[PDB]
Amino acid sequence: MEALKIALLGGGTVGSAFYNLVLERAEELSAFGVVPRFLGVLVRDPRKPRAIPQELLRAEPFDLLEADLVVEAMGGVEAPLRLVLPALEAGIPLITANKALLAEAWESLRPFAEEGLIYHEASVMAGTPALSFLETLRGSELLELHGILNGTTLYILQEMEKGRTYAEALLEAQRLGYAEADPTLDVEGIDAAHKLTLLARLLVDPGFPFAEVEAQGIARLTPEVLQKAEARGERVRLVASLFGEGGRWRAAVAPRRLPQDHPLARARGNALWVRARPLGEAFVTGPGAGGGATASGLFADLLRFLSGAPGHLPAPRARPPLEEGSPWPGV
Amino acid sequence: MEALKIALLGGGTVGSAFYNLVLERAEELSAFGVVPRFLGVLVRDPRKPRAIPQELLRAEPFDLLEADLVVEAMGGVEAPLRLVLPALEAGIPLITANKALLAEAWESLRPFAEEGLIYHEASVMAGTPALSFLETLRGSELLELHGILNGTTLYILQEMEKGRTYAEALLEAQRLGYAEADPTLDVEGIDAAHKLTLLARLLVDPGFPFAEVEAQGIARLTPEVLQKAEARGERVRLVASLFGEGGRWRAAVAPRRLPQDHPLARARGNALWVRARPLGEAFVTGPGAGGGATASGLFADLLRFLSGAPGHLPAPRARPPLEEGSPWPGVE
Amino acid sequence: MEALKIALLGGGTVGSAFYNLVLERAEELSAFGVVPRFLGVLVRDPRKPRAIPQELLRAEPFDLLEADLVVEAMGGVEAPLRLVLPALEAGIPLITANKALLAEAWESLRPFAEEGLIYHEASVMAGTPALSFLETLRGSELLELHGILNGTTLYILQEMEKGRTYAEALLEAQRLGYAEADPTLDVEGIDAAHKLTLLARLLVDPGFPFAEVEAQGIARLTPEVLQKAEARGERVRLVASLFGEGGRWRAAVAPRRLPQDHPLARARGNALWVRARPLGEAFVTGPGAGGGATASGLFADLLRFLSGAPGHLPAPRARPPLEEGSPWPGV
Amino acid sequence: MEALKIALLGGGTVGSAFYNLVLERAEELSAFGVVPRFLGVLVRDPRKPRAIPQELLRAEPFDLLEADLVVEAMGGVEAPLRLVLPALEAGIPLITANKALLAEAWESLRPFAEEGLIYHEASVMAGTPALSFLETLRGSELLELHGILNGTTLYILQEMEKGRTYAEALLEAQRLGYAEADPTLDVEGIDAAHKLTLLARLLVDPGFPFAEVEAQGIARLTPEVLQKAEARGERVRLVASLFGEGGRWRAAVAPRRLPQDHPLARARGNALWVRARPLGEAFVTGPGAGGGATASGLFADLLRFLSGAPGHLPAPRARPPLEEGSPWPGVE
Ligand code: NA
Ligand code: NA
Ligand code: NA
Ligand code: NA
Repeated sequence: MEALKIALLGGGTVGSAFYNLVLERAEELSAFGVVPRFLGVLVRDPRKPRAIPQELLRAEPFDLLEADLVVEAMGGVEAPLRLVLPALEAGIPLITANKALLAEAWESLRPFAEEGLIYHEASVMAGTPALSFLETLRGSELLELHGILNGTTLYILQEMEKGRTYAEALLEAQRLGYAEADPTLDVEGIDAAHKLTLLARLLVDPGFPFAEVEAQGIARLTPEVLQKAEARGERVRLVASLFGEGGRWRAAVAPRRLPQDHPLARARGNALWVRARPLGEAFVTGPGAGGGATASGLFADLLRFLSGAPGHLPAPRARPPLEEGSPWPGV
Repeated sequence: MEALKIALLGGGTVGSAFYNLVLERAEELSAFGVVPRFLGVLVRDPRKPRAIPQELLRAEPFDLLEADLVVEAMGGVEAPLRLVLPALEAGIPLITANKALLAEAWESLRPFAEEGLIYHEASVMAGTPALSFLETLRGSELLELHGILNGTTLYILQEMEKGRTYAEALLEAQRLGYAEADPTLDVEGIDAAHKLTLLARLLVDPGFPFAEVEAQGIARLTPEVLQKAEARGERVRLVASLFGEGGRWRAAVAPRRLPQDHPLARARGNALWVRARPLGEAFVTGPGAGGGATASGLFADLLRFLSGAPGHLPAPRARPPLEEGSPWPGVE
Repeated sequence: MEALKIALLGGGTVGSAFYNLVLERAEELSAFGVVPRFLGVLVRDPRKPRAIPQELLRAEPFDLLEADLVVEAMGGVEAPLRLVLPALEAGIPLITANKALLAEAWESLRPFAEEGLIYHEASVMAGTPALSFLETLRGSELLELHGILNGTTLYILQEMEKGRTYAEALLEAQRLGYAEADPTLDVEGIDAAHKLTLLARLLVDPGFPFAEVEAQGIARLTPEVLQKAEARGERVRLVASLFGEGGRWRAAVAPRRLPQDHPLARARGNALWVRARPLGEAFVTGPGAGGGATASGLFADLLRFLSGAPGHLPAPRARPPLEEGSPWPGV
Repeated sequence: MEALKIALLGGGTVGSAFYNLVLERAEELSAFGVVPRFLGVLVRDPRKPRAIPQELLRAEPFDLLEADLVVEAMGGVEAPLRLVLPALEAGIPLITANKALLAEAWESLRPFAEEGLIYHEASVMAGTPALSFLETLRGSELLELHGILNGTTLYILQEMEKGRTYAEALLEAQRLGYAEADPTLDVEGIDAAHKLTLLARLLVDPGFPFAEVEAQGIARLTPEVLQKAEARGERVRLVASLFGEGGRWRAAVAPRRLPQDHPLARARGNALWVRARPLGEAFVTGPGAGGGATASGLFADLLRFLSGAPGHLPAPRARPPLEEGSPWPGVE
């Protein structure tokens, strides 16, 4: 039996659910040979009501070099980056839910990802299998990938289908915890674009640049646009696509018209659909946002680490696209 | 005495500061023959402790068309846009602090700005005069404009000079209320870009596109870079610049090496510096973030309206730069 | 028109309701010739969610000597005392809801009360008239005073009559905001004793010592004890009494058996009953706890001050009891 | 493996620390062949953010009689008393931190303490050994006992020495979690009195009455009184004393002038100092407030129970003091 000393960065909805999940499942962890010992939880305001015991909270950065593991679910990019890098340079692994971080600081983070120090299942579709789904898909070669990767924009579209306005639906999405007070990253497709980047790096190109993704959000959509789609036997969804074009991989996020019985259109939750050679057509669905769903992913990654398995590796080298085969209707 | 009927969108840090500031100032408002009456306050979570009466809280959108004013202090672009448009279409003015809305939804909002229906002093440098400052600078032709527009990135650089790390300073900037939980828009220069666009539109080109601003944040900066600048007699700041290059106006946001005695380097707060002909060199400084600071600007605009003055107009035409210019050196 | 600069001490339920009430009624205050300007609000944790704008909060003591008025609704005795004394010595008035303070620090506070610098209607029966009720009763001489002065213990007794247990009722009282997490002062009769002391000082003896009050709380009471009272045509209430005995004033708090149709037994809320010569029998009832009820009292006192009227003065000299006349059944 | 069924009363700072500490230590508990299972957690407000699962929260009292243990960390006396009595009557042990309950409801609780059913290490100096410390000191006859028992009043004096005012220090003591919103019980010496009573009952008189302790708080103290003590080579502390006078044990709480080199004056935390015959002079120090510190004591008691040991017993008889003693000088 050994102690697993954990530094948690972020005590929001994600960080709180992960804290409580770790302790609630400490009986599982002992089967893996450890007892969880949180060193501290970096938070913005330590005197705010929060579902973590108050004495464990830290308003200021603390030394991570004594941790066995860093778990991060902070907002943003540069501050978490600067906090995690000294831990990663010391060979301490990182489990993170921070898709922005990984999408936007990859020049700094790739060498540690290549060494198996970064676990980030929770950074795409929360605790729904997504990174692991693509790790198994690596048996095949990708022909086309389409996902519905953001929870907020799925929620808003579903509600606008029912005749709720954008604003009404957004307010609801904010109360359910899918969206922040400023939902810009969600509703402009940028969160889908960060997640799409990460999918690309795992499966097809370990250098894929976030800046190459072409992203458009849901701003042109209204209940009318959606009802008319429905009349045409279609549903409109914000889709994240990865496909070959003129010999290179291209990534796009945009509203797309789907057949109404397509797996993407029907899905229970966020979804990832792929067509690959020789496997064929495969699909995964589940919750893509929320504290408990995200914490599940972080905890799956902690078990992965405890079992002796390395983190999520980028593709070992860029793969060649097979189909230039390049799909679509936009709205 | 008559009611001045206000619909308020947003009951957070700004919207609550504004609401309580309006109540404080009810005696001042009676000097225009009005009493402030709120039709409703749009908020996300009606359960949260809030210095606004529970009975005025609205968790869902409410009809705006009886208002005399809509005041908006929500986050993001599209939802505020869709909420305000029917009021603007009805000829109801909008008072807003939402620099992103204005920068990014200008195709929709420009016509109403042209009719005097949009008041937005608080969208740049909060209640520090910035838009009014340029309104007065219209008396000259612009040579160049350089501003330190974002509160969070000023604060973080100020702290890093003193030896603090980025993350320490950020966290404090967040506790102070300059930066949100996700401060990406601040620290990547995007907030300064949004503000820069609005200054360009007021002064020199009423169609100036947000997408044309070149923006880069503070992510390459550290206490050691700032300390080496200091030993060279410089200060590094994130600067928003508007200047002529090749006969076209160029807008950029980037870290710049300033002479340490420059007004911009010595700024008490956020700052806007402007050389124009024939005036010369003028400068304004003051707080550029914060609940009260922002509410001061919103309320300045309410008084502007009540006094009979229209909102902030775009430049009446675009025109080319009078002279070729250049910002300070960037950071190597 | 002038500015009224206010320092508020305490931003709890009382301090928050008083802040918001002052601004909501600023149109009234302008009729009194002022505009309210809060200097700052002393709070324990300034980053806690609170119904006061965050920038006005102060985690540390601030200079009061620039205020026109101090309003205090802090817990406890010695800290508020030390905070208010320099303001009182500078001739700045105090409006307070803090019955403990006044009951327990009267050696320090009496000289300022005698000068009309302390307003404390809200310290007894919240914004229900109580101090003002006794100021008018001063036309007569007191024969006997009986009050039901604590909200929590009234609430618990009322609920236990209906068959709710003590603990159940207390938990409820805590959610309604009558009682704190540790309700000891309420349920031991000590809060009634502080309030009774203050009533005594106003009407009968400006030196009345808090330490002379004989207090017993509600610990012997159960739903059974109460149901049996009801069977005897009685109600049991915790009563605060002031009466003459052997030539002196005596004050007691204790459970007492009341006739069920007595005004004290029926009262809508907390209550004060008096029999005085020559007026006769008079009575006042209303809410005795809660943020809005307390804020009402503080604001009544602010209007009192703004109108030019002094604070609540102690009796000018101890009065002689007329009846030694000394009542009771205990339980 | 079997369930150790726990009913927890209180989900605040202590009860939440305790709950999470138990979950942390589930591996340690398996070494006794048990897994911790909570029947319910009694809390005031089930809506508040809390590190305990929502489904275990109980806003109303719940049946305790299936528990193997009741752990209590509520405030006040009567309501906890009425909640725990039926469990004690059923032979279910109580683990508690509630010094007021024990001090003030002893007529009801003494019989159960005599049967080994009450564990209360955390009721004095939190998880710092205090009750176990006296259990071992039973090997001698008590000469005198002097303790610095309250965390808030130690903290405030420590700060006032350094020049802080009372109110500044208090507010920080409250933010640190030593003192509640109303800190009257701490600062008036009543909490130290409650603790002193319990030490007396364990050591010298199982019926010792709380009402016989003479208590006086820190209200006469200021930075200037403490600074004058320091210039005389002294430190002023609030001390809880048990000592013989006139053949009877006397219990007092008051400010005392200590020699600055005395163990009590130099205490790292709250402290308990004891001269006894034939042992000599013994001393224990450690944190005497705080969520984690308190939970450590509660959990120590859980382990004591699980290991087969009974709770803290009162002294088996009363007896008179062996010698006539005296505390330090009070503060002039
Ligand atoms: Na996932
Ligand atoms: Na401005
Ligand atoms: Na009253
Ligand atoms: Na202890």
